[PDB]
Amino acid sequence: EVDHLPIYDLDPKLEEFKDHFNYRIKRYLDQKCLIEKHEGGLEEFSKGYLKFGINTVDGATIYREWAPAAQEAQLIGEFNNWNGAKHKMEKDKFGIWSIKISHVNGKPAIPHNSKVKFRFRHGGGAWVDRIPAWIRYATFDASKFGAPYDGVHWDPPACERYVFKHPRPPKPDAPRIYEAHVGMSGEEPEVSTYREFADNVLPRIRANNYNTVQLMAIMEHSYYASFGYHVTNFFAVSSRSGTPEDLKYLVDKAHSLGLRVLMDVVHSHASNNVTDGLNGYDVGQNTHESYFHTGDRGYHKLWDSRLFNYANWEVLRFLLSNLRYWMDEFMFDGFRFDGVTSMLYHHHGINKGFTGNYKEYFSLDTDVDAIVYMMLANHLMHKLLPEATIVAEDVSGMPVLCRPVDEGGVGFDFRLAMAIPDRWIDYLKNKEDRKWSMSEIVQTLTNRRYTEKCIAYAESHDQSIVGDKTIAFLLMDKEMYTGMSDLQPASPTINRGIALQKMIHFITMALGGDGYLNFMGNEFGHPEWIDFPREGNNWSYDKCRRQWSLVDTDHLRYKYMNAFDQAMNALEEEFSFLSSSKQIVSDMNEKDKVIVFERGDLVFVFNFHPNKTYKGYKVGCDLPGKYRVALDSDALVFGGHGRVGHDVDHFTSPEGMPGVPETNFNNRPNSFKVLSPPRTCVAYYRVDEDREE
Repeated sequence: EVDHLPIYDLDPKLEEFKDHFNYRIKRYLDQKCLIEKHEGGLEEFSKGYLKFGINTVDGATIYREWAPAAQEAQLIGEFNNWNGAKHKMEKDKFGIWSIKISHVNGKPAIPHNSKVKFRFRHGGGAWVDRIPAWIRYATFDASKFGAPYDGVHWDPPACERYVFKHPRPPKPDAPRIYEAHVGMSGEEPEVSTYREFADNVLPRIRANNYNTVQLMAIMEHSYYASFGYHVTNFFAVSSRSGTPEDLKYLVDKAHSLGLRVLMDVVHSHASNNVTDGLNGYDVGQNTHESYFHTGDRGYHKLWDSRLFNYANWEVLRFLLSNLRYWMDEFMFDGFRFDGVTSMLYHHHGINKGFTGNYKEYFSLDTDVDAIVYMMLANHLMHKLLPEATIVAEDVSGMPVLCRPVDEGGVGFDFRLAMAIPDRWIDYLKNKEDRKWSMSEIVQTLTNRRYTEKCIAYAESHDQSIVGDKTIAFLLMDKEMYTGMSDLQPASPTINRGIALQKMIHFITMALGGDGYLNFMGNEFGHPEWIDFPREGNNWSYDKCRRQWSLVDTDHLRYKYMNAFDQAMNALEEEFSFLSSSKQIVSDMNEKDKVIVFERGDLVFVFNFHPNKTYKGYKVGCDLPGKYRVALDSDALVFGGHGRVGHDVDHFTSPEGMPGVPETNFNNRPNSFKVLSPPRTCVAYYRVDEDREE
C-alpha cells in the first residue's frame, strides 16, 4: 500500500518497516472507502449530531440513541413528568432507537433548558436511566449524591442564541499558545465563568502577544478535579462555567482580539462514571455493541477509565462527528488531542520507556485501529478547515505523527515537547547551579525530529498527575510571599529567581521548537502550584485560582516577569524566529556557564553564571556588519540592573573564511564582542544599514 510513501523520502529508516506502514495505509484506505460507500463520505458521516441526540425539525422533534444492548427504550424528562409510557422509541436492525415527537400547539414538545434522560431495560430488568450520549448540555442537581447529572435539552430561542460576529484569524507563522482552564481562571477559588474568562483574561493574553489560546476542560466532566481529562458528555460544554452560548461568546471575543482558539479533545479515554457518562451504556455486552473494548483492553489502569473500540462504526461516527461539532458549532481553529501516547500503543506507554529505537514505534504493540481513526480525523479536519492546527500530546516521539496523511503520516500539525519541563524540574530541584550542564540543556531543547514541528514550553500545570511547583516557586519558594516588593531591593534569592525565570522561558522558546506554549499565570511567575480538591490534599481548593492581583499591582515585582514575557512574544512576532530552520548552537561554555546560539536572524547570549560579568565576550555570527540589542533581560523594565547598553553598536570582525570551519570562530565566519552580566540573556540583531542607519 501502494507502494512508495512520501514519508520514506524524509526518513529512509522508515523503509525497514514497510510491512507495518503497508498494513496501516491499507486499513485507512479501506475504512475511508467503506465510509464513502455506506455514509456518503467523511464530511457527511461527521454530521452525526444532526441525526443522533435531540434535533428539532419543522413541526416535530426527533431523538435517536444508539443502544444495541437495550431491549426497550423510552425518552423521559420534565416534559413527560419522568414517565416514558407515551414516548417509547423504536429500534432498527443496528440497535439505533428513534422517536419523533410532534410539536404541541405549534411549540416544541421538549422545552428549551428542560431535563431529559434515556430510559432502557434489558433482560426483564428494572429501568436504567442515562444521559443521551449526544446531549449538548448537562447539569447536576446537588440534592445529595451531589448528582447524578441530568441531560438538558439545549435549544435556545433567538434572543438567547449567540451569533458569531468575527471571522477566524489567519494561521500564524508559528503558534504562541496561552493554555488555560476557565474554572480556575479567577482570583478566588470559586469556579469562574466563560464570560468572566472572555472579559478578564483574553485581554491579558492578547496584551502579552500570544496568538493562540488552548482551552482545556471544555468537554463536560462530572469530576472537577480531573481538569477536564475524564469526559462524561463529549458533546456538552462543561456547565459549571456557563452555557454553550457563553463559550461561543468567549471564542468570538478571542477572534475579535486576533487570537486563534484550540480546544482540548480527549478522545483517548472516557470517564467510568456510570450514571453520568457513556459508561452507563455498558451492561456487559460484547465490544461490537459498546463504545468500549471489554476486559483489560477496555480499561486504562493508570487513569481508571474506559477505552474506546476505534474499529466500531458507531464509535467512528461519534468521535468524527464530535470533531466537526466543536469546529463548526463553536468556531474553534483546531484542537489538541490529549493522551495520544495511550492511543498509539496497546500498552498505552504505561510501563515505558521509549528509547527512540524504531522497533518500539512500529510493531504489534502499535494500535492500528487508533491510528486509522486519527488519520481519518486529520484528513477530515484539514478538509473542513485547511488552516486548522491540530496538536498531538505524545511523549513517545512516534515518527511521522506530524506528517500529512497524504504522505503516509498520522496528519497532526505539531506535537508537544513533553521532555523539556522534566529537565527544568530535575535541574531546579536536584542540581546546584554549578552542576547544571550547558550541553545537557542544549541537548534536551534541540533533541527533536527536524522534519516535524514541535511546540516547546518550559513548565506546565502538572494536572495529568498532581500539580508541581512553578519554575518561579522552585527558584524562590517561600521568599515569594514576603520578598516581592518593588519598593525594597530584592534579596539575592529573589534577584536570582526573577532573572532565571526569564532565561529559562526564553531559551526554551528560542531553541525548543517551532511554537511556544505558556499556561495561564506562569508568564508572570505566579507562585506556588496548581491543585484541585482531592483526598491527597485534604480536599483543599485554595490552589484552583489565579492571583491576578499579584501582576496587576505596580508595587510588586511580578509585573517585571510579565513585561519580559510580553517582550519575548513581541520579539518573536517581529523576527519570526520560531518558524526559522536556521538554528546553530555555537558555544556551550561549561566553566563560564554561557550558551550562545543563532535562531533565525538573531544571535542569543545566555550567561547562567551566578556572579561573573564577561566584558568583551566574543560571539560568532553569520553576516558581517553592526549588531544591536533586540531584547535584553537585564533591562530595568524587566526588573534587571540596566547594565547592558541598548544604543551600543557591536561591529563584527571576520573569522577566517566562510565554509572553512577550522579557520572560523566556533564554526561561524564573523564575530562580535558583547557585555554579558551574570544571569542575563540578550538577543542581538544585525542593523540593516541600507534601511536603519
